Amino acid sequence: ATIGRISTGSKSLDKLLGGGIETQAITEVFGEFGSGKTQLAHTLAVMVQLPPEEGGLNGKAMYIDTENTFRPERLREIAQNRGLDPDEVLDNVAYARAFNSNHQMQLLYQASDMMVESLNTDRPYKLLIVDSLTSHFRSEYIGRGALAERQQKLARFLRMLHRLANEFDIAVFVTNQVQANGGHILAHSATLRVYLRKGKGGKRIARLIDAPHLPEGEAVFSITEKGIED
Ligand SMILES: [Cl-]
Repeated sequence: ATIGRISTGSKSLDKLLGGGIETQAITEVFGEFGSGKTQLAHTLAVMVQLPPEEGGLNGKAMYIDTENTFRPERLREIAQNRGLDPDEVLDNVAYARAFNSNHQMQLLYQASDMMVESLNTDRPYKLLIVDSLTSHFRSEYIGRGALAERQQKLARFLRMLHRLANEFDIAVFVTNQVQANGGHILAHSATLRVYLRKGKGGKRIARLIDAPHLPEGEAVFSITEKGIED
C-alpha cells in the first residue's frame, strides 16, 4: 500500500516530516512535560479525518491514554475552529484508557479488532495514538532488578505497534516524556523520532533526529484554537 501522510496542521512541521506523519510507521515525539506532545496528538486525531487535499486520509483515529491526557472538549474546539462538526469529529475518535502496562498491550488486540471491522469501509482507521508509550512501563518496572523486563515488555509492545502500522496501513503516533536537552535518546529504535521543546515567544520547536530518509532539521509551530499551526 502507498504510504499516506497526515498533516500536523503546521506547514513548517509537515515540511520537516517530508509531508506529514507516515502510515506504516511509528512516529515518536519526545520531550519534557509541557512541550506540546499531547496537543500534537489531539490535532492529528482531527486532521486524519479530512480529505487528502485538506491534510487527512479520510480516516478515523484511536487514542490510547495512560496519564489522563485526552480532552474531548479540546478535540471539539479544534474541530469547530477548523469548520467541522465537533460531534462528527468526536465520533471518529475511539478512546481507551490503559490502566497498566499489561492492559496497554491488551488494548492492541481491541485496536486490531476495530481496525479489521473498519478496513473495507469508506472510513477505515488511519491513526493510532499512544499517549504515552512509556509511562506505565516506567512506573511498574523500577530499578536495576526490573530493567531487563521493562526493556523486553516495551520491545514487545513496539513490535505489536509495527505490526498494526504495517498490516492495517495506519500511522502510529506515540509520545514519550524525556529530559535530554541534546535532543537525542541513546537507545536505538525503528521509530521516527521528533524532539519537541519550548521556543521563544510562545512557540514550540520540533527537531527531526536520526531519520534514514529525511535530513535533520527544525520547524517552529504554535499551539492555538485550531490545535497546531505555524
Ligand atoms: Cl521500534
